[PDB]
Amino acid sequence: GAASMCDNWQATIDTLQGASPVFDKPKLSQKLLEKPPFRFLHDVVTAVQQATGFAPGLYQGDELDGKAIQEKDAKVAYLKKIIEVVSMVLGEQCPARPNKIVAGLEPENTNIFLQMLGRACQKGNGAKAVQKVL
Repeated sequence: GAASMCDNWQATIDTLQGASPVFDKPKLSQKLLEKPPFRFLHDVVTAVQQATGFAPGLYQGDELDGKAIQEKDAKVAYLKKIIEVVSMVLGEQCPARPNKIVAGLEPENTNIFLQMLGRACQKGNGAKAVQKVL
């Protein structure tokens, strides 16, 4: 039912690209949200940052450049940052773990992270959380 995490990519799409979209690009789809590649997740975090100003100053240099992030360790570090900032802004432990994400595992938890990202960027810019995480 409505509590199960099955197909919660539908809630992701409604949270980020519903009636009042957080961002327009990239277009979210069931395909991408069921098996989320790192580059797509980088696109979505970047798109939220660009559309709302969320987490100002969190990233710079190669972290800003999706094609520059190729190493598993770098991917994990990038995700760890935004997950901590979202968690701090909301005061909730995000269930998504960076190593699971990078491996393509628990995609329903990756979707919870994305939904939480959506909720956090509408709560505030997270500027102080960023300075705390850094």
